Amino acid sequence: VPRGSPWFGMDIGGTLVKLSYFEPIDITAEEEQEEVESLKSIRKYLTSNRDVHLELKDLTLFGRRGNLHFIRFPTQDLPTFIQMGRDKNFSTLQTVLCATGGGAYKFEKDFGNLHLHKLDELDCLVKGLLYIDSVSFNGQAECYYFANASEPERCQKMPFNLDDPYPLLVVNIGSGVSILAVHSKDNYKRVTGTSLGGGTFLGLCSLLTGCESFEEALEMASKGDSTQADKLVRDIYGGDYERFGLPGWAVASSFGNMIYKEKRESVSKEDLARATLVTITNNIGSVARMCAVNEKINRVVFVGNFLRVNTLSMKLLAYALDYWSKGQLKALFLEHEGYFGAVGALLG
Amino acid sequence: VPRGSPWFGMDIGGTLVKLSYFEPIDITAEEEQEEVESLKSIRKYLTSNTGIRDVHLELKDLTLFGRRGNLHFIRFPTQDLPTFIQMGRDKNFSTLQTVLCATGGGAYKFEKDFRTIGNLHLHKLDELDCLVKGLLYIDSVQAECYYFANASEPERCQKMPFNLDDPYPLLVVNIGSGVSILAVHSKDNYKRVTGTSLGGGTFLGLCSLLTGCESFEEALEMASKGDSTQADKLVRDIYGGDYERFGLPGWAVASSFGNMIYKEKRESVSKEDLARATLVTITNNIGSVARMCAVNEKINRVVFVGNFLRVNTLSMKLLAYALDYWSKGQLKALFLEHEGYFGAVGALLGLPN
Repeated sequence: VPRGSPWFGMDIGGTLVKLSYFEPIDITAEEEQEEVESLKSIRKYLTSNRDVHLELKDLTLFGRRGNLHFIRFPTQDLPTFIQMGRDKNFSTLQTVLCATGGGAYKFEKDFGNLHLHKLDELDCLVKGLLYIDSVSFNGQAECYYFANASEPERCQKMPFNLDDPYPLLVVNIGSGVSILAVHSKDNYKRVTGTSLGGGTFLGLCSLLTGCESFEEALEMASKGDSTQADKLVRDIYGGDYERFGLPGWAVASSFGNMIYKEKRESVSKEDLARATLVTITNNIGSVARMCAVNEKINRVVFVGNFLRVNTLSMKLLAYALDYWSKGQLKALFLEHEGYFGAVGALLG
Repeated sequence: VPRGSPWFGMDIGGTLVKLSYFEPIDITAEEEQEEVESLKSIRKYLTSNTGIRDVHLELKDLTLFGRRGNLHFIRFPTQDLPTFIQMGRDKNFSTLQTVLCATGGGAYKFEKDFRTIGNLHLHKLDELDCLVKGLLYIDSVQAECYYFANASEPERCQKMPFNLDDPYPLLVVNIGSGVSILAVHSKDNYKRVTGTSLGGGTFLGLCSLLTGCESFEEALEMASKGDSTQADKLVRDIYGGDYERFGLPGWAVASSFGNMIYKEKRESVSKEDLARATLVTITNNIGSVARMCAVNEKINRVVFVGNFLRVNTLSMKLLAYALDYWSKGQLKALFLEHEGYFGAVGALLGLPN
């Protein structure tokens, strides 16, 4: 049972803070009632620029019934959150501030007197992810996948039952990629990873197209055709590679056609961006598949800041895993992605 | 045993032809003695503009199909291929009387071109099948196989002979524009287990877009002079040192080209640095795929071949480093001296019998 109150957990990023807080519903003390009213006021102010729809209602946490809320706000407003806490007499924002995230340390610097208790991102991620999945999404599906993944322009989002997720392979895609094998609530480890993640995508896009943000890079990619920069098996064999059954549409060499000056001249920014995304997603799908095989795990879930913009990346990842596993593995995703670190921090 | 004589095999590429031919040592017939003198004249003509390098590749006094002889290796422009065919015919080679069993991406265009000036059936052989047959034969007959000692330090690692007498099982990583990984269990039992599209063509393609270079040789030259850490984001850039919790050295790459998301970094990064980053990204990834395939296939002998390894020792050393890293010192990357001629040798072994 957490000492002070109210109960919340935060994931301080370089730009945004992800905060999860618990709203108790069985209240008998006037002081707790206004504590709940203060939290609502705080939420409304901080979010004054979907998350509301992620609210988990009437769940039992630490023996008490309540609603779990999720909000995100600029790290620029974190000092305000802290002061609101002290002004509204929150004992949890008194002692020391617990939190995860990369902007955590940076923040404690800019910030008066305050002692930060830094928690590990991957540890918080795992704990929170497992917890949310255990309490379900208000009885509905917290986990989903894309049926007919082999057809990205036609696949459909469908729920997936992850009752007993164990064992589980968690592929975390941020600037880079960490892959965790989760055997139980307390048994898991980072089995491997790849340096070809979201940072490589944006990094290469910025140099090849001049884009200025992750949002812009993805937008270009959605409009491009990767097969204009990539050399396909068909470009080599004039169709499928019969001998080893490689289909003609399979990518033979990423950016392979960019070795010809002429091809480089006509290739569009949007094409290079989509080719960059396809190279990254197909490679991640391969690493995940081989790791799943080696770990003997058949449930692969993808999380990370890289999946927070468009569903395009998720669909290409589904397409990739389906391809490398010859349809045996399905790429899984979670509705509360982005808030697991926060939830993990709250549990701790 | 092959039907015709003399025995040779060719790998026909877009611009050059790789040819391997057998020079028998125990001759009793005058006609064969003449075939041997004819081969030497043909070699001299075709190689008169790598020439000295190929000559040094000659394998002396080995045994092929029961006979003692020398295996020769030459390369010559595909433009002179018709002359080679005519020379053989004029010199009475029976191996060129009706069918030619060759491999190589340019084999078909040759069938098209030559069809208009001669009667010779082309029987196309698969590159990968030739690669494996040749590789297994050359390894069977100094040190043909080598690795780099102290591979964890590319700047000081040293090329050392590696005895590969027990070839099976064997994981063959073929790196061309793309990557094919073959698991070889015995002389006639192997299969393509997987691959990656991030190969040689990816390095050249990206390099040409990022640095403006016009060739593989230039791209690799730029890469040799650059520092990838100027473009890549290391684990230290994020944690200000090592990532204790999960034991990730501060020098490990966290995100390839990950520092290029900042204008400040893009302003100061050099073309040489971007080229090296491109090479590092590709070699580290291939090392990872290979190691995972090795573990899953339960094979601890990983050989790297392919045209991507012909213009530089830098790529070989980087792959050795990558495989050493991913296997935490348990696997050593292997290479072969006759690398570029396996396809041609495989074709020779595939002569009609």
